[PDB]
Amino acid sequence: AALGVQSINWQTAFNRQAHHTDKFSSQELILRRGQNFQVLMIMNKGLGSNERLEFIVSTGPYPSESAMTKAVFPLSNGSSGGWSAVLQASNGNTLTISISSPASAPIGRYTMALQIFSQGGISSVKLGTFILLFNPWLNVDSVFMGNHAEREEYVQEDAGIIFVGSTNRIGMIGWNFGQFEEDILSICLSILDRSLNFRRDAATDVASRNDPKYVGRVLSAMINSNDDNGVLAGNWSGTYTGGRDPRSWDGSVEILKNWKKSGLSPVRYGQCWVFAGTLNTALRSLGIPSRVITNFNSAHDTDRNLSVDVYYDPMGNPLDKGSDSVWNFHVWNEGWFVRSDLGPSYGGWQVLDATPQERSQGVFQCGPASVIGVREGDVQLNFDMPFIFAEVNADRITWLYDNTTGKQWKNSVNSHTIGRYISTKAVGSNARMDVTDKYKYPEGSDQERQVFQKALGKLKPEPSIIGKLKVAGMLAVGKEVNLVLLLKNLSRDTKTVTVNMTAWTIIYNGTLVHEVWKDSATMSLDPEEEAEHPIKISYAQYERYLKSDNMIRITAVCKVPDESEVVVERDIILDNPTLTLEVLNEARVRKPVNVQMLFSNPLDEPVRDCVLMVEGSGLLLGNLKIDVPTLGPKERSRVRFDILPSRSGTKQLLADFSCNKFPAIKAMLSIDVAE
Ligand SMILES: [Br-]
Ligand SMILES: [Br-]
Ligand SMILES: [Br-]
Ligand SMILES: [Br-]
Ligand SMILES: [Ca+2]
Ligand SMILES: [Cl-]
Ligand SMILES: [Cl-]
Ligand SMILES: [Cl-]
Ligand SMILES: [Cl-]
Repeated sequence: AALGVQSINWQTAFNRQAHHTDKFSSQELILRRGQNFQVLMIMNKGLGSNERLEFIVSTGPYPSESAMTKAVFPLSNGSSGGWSAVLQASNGNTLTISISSPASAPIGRYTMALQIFSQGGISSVKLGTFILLFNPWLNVDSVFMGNHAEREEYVQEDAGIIFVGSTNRIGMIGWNFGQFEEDILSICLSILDRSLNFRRDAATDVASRNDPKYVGRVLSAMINSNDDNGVLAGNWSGTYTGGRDPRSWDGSVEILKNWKKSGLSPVRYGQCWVFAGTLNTALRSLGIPSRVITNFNSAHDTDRNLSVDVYYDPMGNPLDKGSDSVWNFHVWNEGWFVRSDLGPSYGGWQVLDATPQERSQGVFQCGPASVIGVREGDVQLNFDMPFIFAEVNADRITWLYDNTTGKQWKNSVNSHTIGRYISTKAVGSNARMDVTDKYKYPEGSDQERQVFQKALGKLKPEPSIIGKLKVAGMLAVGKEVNLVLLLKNLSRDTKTVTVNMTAWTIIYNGTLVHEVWKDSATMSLDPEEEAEHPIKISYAQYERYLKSDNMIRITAVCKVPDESEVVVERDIILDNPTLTLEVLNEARVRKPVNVQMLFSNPLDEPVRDCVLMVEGSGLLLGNLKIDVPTLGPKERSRVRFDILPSRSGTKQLLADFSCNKFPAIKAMLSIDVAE
């Protein structure tokens, strides 16, 4: 009869391997754009010079030829442009065919069909479906990344490291991107079919999915619950009843899965690193090289003038009016791709921030903004440049405010404090790569103030005493907080110095929680004399209002009879008692390896409602939740559990221990898995 497709061999393993998509847990045919893939078609007969096969690929709810969301191409003897099929061999009934997509094809789920011309007739038949992703390996693809190690880190790595803490002590927390985990790739592709853009106009949305810029920006909006459409609900209040403490999460895996499982209902709760971590997973899964960026002393300039204000009262109390405008640290992402809309000079790292902080075009989205651009004050380019620039270059201005007198007065200005130690995990290790030199020119330099002037212009057309708060003891939850305020007159005389001090528990962003300590004193020092006022806060005094942030704002407003007040400020971090993970034998694939979780309660009282949360791609399947018996005071807890490796190489086991007295204690262990 007429020619017909009897069966088809997609050579999934072969092609996924060549397309660098053989890591995804999915059994589907995952492919990358602008690159060939081979299929074997077993026909019911031989092919004739009179016949003809035409392939039909299409994506989205309105496959359109003129939108690239649909293409029809001839099985040829030579390759053409865009989509194409090439007959490489015809052994009797079976046909070896090479198909290729254009480097600019929309990414997403496609369907394949065949229209056979044979013996004066015509027939069609669906062949199958496949996923087409961005090709960071393809030189002509906007997301191209030439270096092997780099591309392996920013695309193939599913174990991450995010820097947190303060400009006083940079710490890190492990993060499970797990883009290769079950259902993850799929869910992330689902995100694009749930965006405001897609509801507004599905056809145009799908057609724009061939652009990393569009896909980037959309994701920065959909990773957050905001706009009544998104994944993670932010919360910086210190009260997380109804959801989960932002600091307890360990990956993007259970977050994205819960999203789906819950019927697309907001996952609770998240804070900036949670957004960046989850966004990174979505970016990397789709094929956009991405990395997590952490900026210390990050400013949120509510009004474009590259200047944020923070206030205090004469009593040393931090005021709310601007106490969260300068986060101890804020995290975001960077996508790697060219900017055809900006020029050759602005390609490279692009800023993407899914944290609902500033409204953009009426929506809670942010980016992509050229990092090279941000470094040049070319703030008029898209997107959200003014916001991100101030986020790293804004001037910090302190103010004293008297509630009674109503008066308000400027205390000191600082343009070096904001934007410090901008960090990101290093390629191949847990080292800290500092990329400050990428966002701005060295502070205290011509280029600094030049770019800053250029920016502000494009956007907006004698003390006597020295203060210094210092830690004096191992700061830790459960231990008393010992500090010492250092003062010293510099002038030649004996001054009388009044000091108003307070201590508040806060969230890392600056949200004021509650006062846990305060005190006043007066002291007169002789010329060049150095004083030491000890500050002591007991556990009982702060444990009540200390949040998972384990942070306390310490302030000291000092004043001399006829001078200006010297504001001495310092945020501290208390460490959690240690949580340990131990492998008990050599780790090998498909071979069970016993692990131990060890914890010791330092308190005088026991800790209750203990739960152990463990996970790690390649080591475990999903998350492992374990109820831990109440642990008495000064006692130790040993919990054993077996894990079964699935992939070899260096894997990351992450753990979380939570109990009423100690929310979110993290643990991390690199495990080498033998083949
Ligand atoms: Br909203
Ligand atoms: Br909030
Ligand atoms: Br500290
Ligand atoms: Br498992
Ligand atoms: Ca949103
Ligand atoms: Cl290649
Ligand atoms: Cl999947
Ligand atoms: Cl870099
Ligand atoms: Cl690690």
